[PDB]
Amino acid sequence: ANTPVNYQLTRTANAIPEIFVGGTFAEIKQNLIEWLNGQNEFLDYDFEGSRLNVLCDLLAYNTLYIQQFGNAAVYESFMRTANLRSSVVQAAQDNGYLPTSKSAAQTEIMLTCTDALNRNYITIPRGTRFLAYAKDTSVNPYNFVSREDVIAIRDKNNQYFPRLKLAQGRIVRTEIIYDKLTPIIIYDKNIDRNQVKLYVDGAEWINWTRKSMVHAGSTSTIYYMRETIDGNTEFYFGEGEISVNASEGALTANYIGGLKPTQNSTIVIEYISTNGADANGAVGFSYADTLTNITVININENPNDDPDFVGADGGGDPEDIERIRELGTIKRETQQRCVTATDYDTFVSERFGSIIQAVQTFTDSTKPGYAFIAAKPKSGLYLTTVQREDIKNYLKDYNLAPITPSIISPNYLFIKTNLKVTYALNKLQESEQWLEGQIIDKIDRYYTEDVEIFNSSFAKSKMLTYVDDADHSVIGSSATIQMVREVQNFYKTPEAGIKYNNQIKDRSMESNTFSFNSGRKVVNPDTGLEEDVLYDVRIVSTDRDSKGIGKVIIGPFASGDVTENENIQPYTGNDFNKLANSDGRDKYYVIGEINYPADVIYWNIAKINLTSEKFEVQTIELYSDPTDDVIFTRDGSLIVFENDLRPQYLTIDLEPIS
Amino acid sequence: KSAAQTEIMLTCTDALNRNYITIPRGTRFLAYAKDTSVNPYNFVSREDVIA
Repeated sequence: ANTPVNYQLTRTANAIPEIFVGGTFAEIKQNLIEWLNGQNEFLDYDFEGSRLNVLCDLLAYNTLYIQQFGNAAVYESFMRTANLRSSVVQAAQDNGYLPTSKSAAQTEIMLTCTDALNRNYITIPRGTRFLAYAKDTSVNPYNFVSREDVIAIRDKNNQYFPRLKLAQGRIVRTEIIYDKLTPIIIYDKNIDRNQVKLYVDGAEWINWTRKSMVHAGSTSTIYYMRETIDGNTEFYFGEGEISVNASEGALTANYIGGLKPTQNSTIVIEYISTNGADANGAVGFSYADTLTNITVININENPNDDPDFVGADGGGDPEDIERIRELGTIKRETQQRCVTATDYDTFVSERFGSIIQAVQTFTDSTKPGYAFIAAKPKSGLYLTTVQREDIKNYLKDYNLAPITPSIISPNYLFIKTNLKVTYALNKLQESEQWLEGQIIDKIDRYYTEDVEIFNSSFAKSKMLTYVDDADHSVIGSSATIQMVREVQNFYKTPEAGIKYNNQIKDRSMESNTFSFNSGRKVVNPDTGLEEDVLYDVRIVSTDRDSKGIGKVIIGPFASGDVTENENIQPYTGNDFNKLANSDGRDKYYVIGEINYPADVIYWNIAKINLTSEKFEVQTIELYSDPTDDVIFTRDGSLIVFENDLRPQYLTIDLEPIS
Repeated sequence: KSAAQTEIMLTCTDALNRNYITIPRGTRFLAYAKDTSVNPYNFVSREDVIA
């Protein structure tokens, strides 16, 4: 049982050559005090004689003074032992992967605008800026600028919408005369290397490195980045044989490194510094820069709706040492082109790393040719379809040819909770309400501290610890969870059904109430025709049955709603839970069945023959209460904290106490 | 000399309609001495109180 051993594994989890380890001074002396002892020159001198002792005592002080220099450098010297972050990037940058500066809040708009000139084609030139208030705050909009040129066909009726996508900040372009001996610094903070583009005289060069990088451009066009230890970015390009080497495709051969400069190739670069990570979820937009003859009659948010979405994107801290540290090793491991699934993990982690807290690369053995991806928008659970499309194509750049990237947000276990938390009034002068605003931070803290990381077993209580930890003037804290999944088809279970991975109490399997259109007719004075009647139902589990099974009981039905079949009967069992309706309609059918041990849950509404369309809503939320304390996750099913988008899943009651 | 001391209850509507306002320690009130309104005698909230 557990782990038997033969002298197994190696050297803890990770190398500590540990001659380097800083020890306690006294011990350091204690070691060294021995050192001077046994020294052939004198075996006589007693060190515990306080006279020599303090003298030797001093040697250690310097020796300790000097050691942490010698030791820390090693931690520094070796990535993943590097304690300095600007260290970490260096080896990472060296490994062929860099962390980036905060990455502009980005979005798309379509806007319908009439040109006053009625020309066939207007362009939106790159660099028109728009304003967006951050969510719920109009005090200031966040400026953001047209990413690139875009033109639009004038539709007939003369009004036509262009569409374009938007990153946040201001276009900031600077020309520089290049010179042989000189650094090329941008001292700009809020810079992000991903929105950095430049022009040598004329044509654009790309840092090969995550811009294009496979095109006929022959690599003569190129340059690099680097991070000044200061925190500002300096430019770099390869000098001399800037292409691979020698003669290559040219018949004349000789040597070209470019950028002599003398004055040649005056370098003009163009970039956006940004306020980002603060701008996420900026919904209200403005058209903040006018053009000749173009007038936006409407700017309408979010083409191709998710439908659940927020304003902009992006931003970023930028920096985290933990996600960055090991990571580049995989990029150090992998080549540029992404090959391995985790190579697709780490590669995706490069670009939209600030978009994605966690990305799950996997194959679905069913569909080959598709790279199946489960990622965290980290602002939310759902990358807007353009993002999905966006990184996809960009990702798709690095990939095996027949392979296709396929990104889907996996299903998400939802933890539906009412919280009961007590505090002493007197104990806190601070505004009660804001306390709730406090805890509501510290709740996701645990998540971000834990749950999204591994998507392992989830501890309710352990979560409640930190929210307990919040005010310390909180007297007590309580909560109750309802494990919640969302369903895409009310009508038919997914083939495999649905499983909780987690034991639930019998009969504690619930669902959402929802109306149902019933063909029967309603008329009321002044109402007139009134279509027909519709009432609501919900999905009900019957009791546990022997062999841990249950049959899915449909919501209550009025008489004549469902054509009665000799096969299908009103379940009309004693047990099954029932909502209380004004109808008193007692017709209940089995639409399907479950078993509690397997946690697997199936039904089909084809069973009851009831028409899909006589239901109004396509998706229903799923309610259940796991009998077990902690929540287990397996695959693609992860508990997560999104309160803002889905507050009804998170509720907190506040108990004032004197 | 030991400050003239009293208690008040006062009914006050919060414009904000928050559940609990405090009266922070140190809000000052005026009281005319008996029969003389020429000057009130300032006096101050002794301590915080919430309602």
